[PDB]
Amino acid sequence: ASVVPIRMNDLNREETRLKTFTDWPLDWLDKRQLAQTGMYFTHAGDKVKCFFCGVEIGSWEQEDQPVPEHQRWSPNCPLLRRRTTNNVPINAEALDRILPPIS
Ligand SMILES: [Zn+2]
Repeated sequence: ASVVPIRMNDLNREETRLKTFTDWPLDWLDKRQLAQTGMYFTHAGDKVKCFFCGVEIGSWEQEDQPVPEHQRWSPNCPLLRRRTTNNVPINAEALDRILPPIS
């Protein structure tokens, strides 16, 4: 993935993030786990935007993955970085699993 340089929506909620994803073009890139890893769909092309670090990201290659992309381009992301956020995750255990360790 390349990066795009620099109701009411509670886009801190994963459910709602997930809402944004109903006109989402890329059927092989799993919007669910995109929307769980911080991102909401801007609607423009294939470009998503992270609520927590403001990273933007489009041009998804057919073997890319959501977290590693998210990490590559903005690795100091509060959410990825397992800082305190206001994220409200559908399934807290699901989030934990799919976030970079720190073993
Ligand atoms: Zn982020």
